[PDB]
Amino acid sequence: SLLTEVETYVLSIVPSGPLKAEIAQRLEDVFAGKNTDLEVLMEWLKTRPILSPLTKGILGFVFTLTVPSRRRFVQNALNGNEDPNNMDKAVKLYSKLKSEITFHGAKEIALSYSAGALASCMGLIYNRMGAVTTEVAFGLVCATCEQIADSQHRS
Amino acid sequence: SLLTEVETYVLSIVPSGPLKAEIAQRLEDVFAGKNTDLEVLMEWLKTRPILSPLTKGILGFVFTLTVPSERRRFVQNALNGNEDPNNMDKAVKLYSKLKSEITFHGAKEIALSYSAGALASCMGLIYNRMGAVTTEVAFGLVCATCEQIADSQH
Repeated sequence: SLLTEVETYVLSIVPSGPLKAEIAQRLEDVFAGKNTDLEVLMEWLKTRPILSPLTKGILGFVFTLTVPSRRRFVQNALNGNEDPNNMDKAVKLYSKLKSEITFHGAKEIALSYSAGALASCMGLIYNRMGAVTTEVAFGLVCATCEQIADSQHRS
Repeated sequence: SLLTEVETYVLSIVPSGPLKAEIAQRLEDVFAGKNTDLEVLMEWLKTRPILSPLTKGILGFVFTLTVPSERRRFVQNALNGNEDPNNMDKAVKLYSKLKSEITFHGAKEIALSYSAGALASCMGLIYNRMGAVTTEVAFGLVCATCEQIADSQH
């Protein structure tokens, strides 16, 4: 059910703790439409401990996307590197997602790319949020999160 | 000097005014460090008739590079425009190269080898990523752009 799928790919990369609680709550809040001030949330997010800049960006992005009403700290994190090759393949991924309509198609083709590219793709979409349907944008964030979580593992 | 080089290329893509003169007057004004608040200017630029949106956005870009008060949806909409794939591809590539340029004439000569839609696309990237390129190089870009746009007009 849409919310529950981004709610569990996003919540995934967030390190276990109390922060995990508040974020979930703000997630299902805005997903309902309860408390929709984006700058209220952005302010809270920017100040948060534990969360890497990237994680903050993915979260910013999602929030920006789920609200009905742009921050540098988000933008900087997704773009990071600005590695010419991640970028080149961000642009290639992006063009494919323009033709996409569903969360699942977007998600599937996104996982055929690198973590660097997906971060980059998001940094392109952040400033072009309308350029892709909402399901497809989420499918990007979820794919991004998923691979972040296919690295985080032991031995 | 660069500030007047930029000027002539900008006025190049604006029809005879004399809103044109209101514009030439405002570019000169900021370039001499006059009393200039970016918002008031952008607001005044947004509103303007006659000026096609792309023109507003090149202007806006140019002001952003030259006025203090430290984004604008209409400037961004003008430059990114369509948010079109084969233009972004060429613009991203141009973008990384512009990071490496240090001069005005270096940027200008590179950029003029790419197409105008890509050049507008790249100004979009740089407007979004404001400090990633140097002002001299950014100026080499807008002039590159204005030269392509204007030598298409005939």
